Amino acid sequence: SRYFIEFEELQLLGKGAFGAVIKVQNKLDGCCYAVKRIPINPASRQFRRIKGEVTLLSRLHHENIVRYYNAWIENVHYLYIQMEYCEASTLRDTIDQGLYRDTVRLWRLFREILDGLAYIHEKGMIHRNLKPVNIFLDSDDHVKIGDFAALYVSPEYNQKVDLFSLGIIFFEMSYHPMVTASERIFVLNQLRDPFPEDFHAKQKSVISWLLNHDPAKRPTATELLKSELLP
Ligand SMILES: Cn1c(Nc2ccc(C(F)(F)F)cc2)nc2cc(Oc3cc(NC(=O)C4CC4)ncn3)ccc21
Repeated sequence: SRYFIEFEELQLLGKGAFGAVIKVQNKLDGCCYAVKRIPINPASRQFRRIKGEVTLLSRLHHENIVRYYNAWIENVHYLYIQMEYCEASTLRDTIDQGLYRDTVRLWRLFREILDGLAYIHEKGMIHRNLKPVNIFLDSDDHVKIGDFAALYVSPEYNQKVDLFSLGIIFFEMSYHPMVTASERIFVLNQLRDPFPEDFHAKQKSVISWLLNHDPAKRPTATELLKSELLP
């Protein structure tokens, strides 16, 4: 319907149970967007659940959160969510391209993830799914948090599970690309406990704080910005 008429599909960005995310181009305004396509039944319990994401995103306005544009339902079957398309890399790709050498950049991008966490936490939300493929960089190199592997998830509920994820993400941002999985799995599992040898005093302090098993002993996003471990 509307989607096949008004847009041209460009690239599949992601595929799962959640449905699909497709990079599209609006034929009229000529811009690129990131559109989430979710299968749906009208007037259902699961419908009212997923529409919740739409009413959430339509009220987020932060420079470090993926902009919302529109949401609609087509033939019964499908819910489409139209969001800004961030042109540059995923944080994932940015990290693997040697982000770790670029410390002034690395601390800006961290502080930008934190500003995005604090905003959505102040609005009552929990992300639940923060990880490097769900963080985006725009054409000015600014962080934008989105959402469409067990190693980003808190052992344990509450908002501080996002700050555990962030601790894993920030370690990866601060360290060299781990090209093999078995290296990733080893180094990351040894941040969960009661750190690799080629490790950065202030980086280390921040991560240890965020990787506390007990969420009560982790900081809030606003706590950490106000902490003097950043500059
Ligand atoms: C509907 N929807 C959501 N939901 C959502 C939920 C919660 C929050 C929270 F922060 F508040 F929790 C934020 C957003 N996230 C989406 C991300 C989407 O994909 C992209 C892709 C790109 N670019 C690239 O992939 C190029 C190739 C590297 N840029 C922006 N968005 C598409 C739809 C999304």
